[PDB]
Amino acid sequence: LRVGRKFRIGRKIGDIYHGTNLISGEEVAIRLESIRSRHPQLDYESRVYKYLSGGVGIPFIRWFGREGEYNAMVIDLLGPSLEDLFNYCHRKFSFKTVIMLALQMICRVQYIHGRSFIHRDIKPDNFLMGVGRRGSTVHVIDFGLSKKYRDFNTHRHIPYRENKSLTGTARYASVNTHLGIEQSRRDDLESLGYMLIYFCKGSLPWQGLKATTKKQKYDRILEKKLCISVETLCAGLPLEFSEYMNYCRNLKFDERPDYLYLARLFKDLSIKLEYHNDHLFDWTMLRYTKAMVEKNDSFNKVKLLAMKKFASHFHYCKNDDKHYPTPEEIKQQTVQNNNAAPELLSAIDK
Ligand SMILES: Nc1ncnc2c1ncn2[C@@H]1O[C@H](COP(=O)(O)OP(=O)(O)O)[C@@H](O)[C@H]1O
Repeated sequence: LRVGRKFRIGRKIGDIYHGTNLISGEEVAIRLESIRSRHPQLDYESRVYKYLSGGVGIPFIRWFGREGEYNAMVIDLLGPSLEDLFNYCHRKFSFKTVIMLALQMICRVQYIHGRSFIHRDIKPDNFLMGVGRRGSTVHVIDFGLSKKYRDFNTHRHIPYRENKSLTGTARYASVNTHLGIEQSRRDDLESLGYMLIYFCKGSLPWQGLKATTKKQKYDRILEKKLCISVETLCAGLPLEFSEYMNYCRNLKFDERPDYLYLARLFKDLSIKLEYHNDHLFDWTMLRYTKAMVEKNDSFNKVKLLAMKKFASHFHYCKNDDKHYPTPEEIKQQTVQNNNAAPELLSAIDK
């Protein structure tokens, strides 16, 4: 079970495994693919990782190639995905966490696009926090569906094309992806927009649909994405979220996104909400509070204490809201958070 010269395959995670550099003892991750795969992808994915190497929050690939009857890829060991953490937090994130996530993910996408690639599978499962002290950094994974959208030298954009079949995940797919249009930079950013809204509101209104065929499900999703107003979609969110969505839906096919303009939506908002970009995420504070306590109902209790102790960090979308709340309206929740409630309030101060 040796890979390259110095890496040993350990337990499954997991065709991805824990691994170990035998010289240094560093824990890594190791992805295997059979050379009898009908649809090889790992060599392509390795090569994209390698071309993207050096960008912030891009997993660093340590080794890749053929080993025995496997293609193998040795890469940084990362932590939980955003979908895992979303579940850990019972499927809603605070505005602060979504903002801090948005700021990092926009930079990740900007970096990838600046290397002439589009990801094409932007979704919560494909962003992981680092392990340990790197838990503060959002990383991007799974480049198997990525694609070069312009020439490396001339920056000549790939041609406008129609009739493409949907790839990959319908829930976060852009409207133009549903319509069969060649994906480009705008579509990565639109998907990231659906994620942000999903994180804030707890769901997207086209989840849980059923149909008689694959195509019919996709089209029922498309109709909701097309026919729902941005106001309904973004109900209860500060205006920045609908402006982000409106911006992505208006980008032309070959158009260079103004990434700084989009980052400024969230950075300017963070300042108005009095959030420091301190990488203190919802899970970080929930996990910490539970640690102190232990010295679904149980979670609700931990959460109540966390939101009391960290009253100015935990502001949530109210899904009954029909309007976009102002920052002052959102910050009223700090007062409510401190107004909640003996031996437990004592332990929390401690
Ligand atoms: N570099 C990495 N370090 C640690 N875990 C990873 C890494 N890359 C992917 N994972 C995790 O390994 C698990 C198995 O991944 P995989 O089965 O390929 O994803 P999926 O089940 O969505 O197809 C996932 O939970 C994913 O978050």
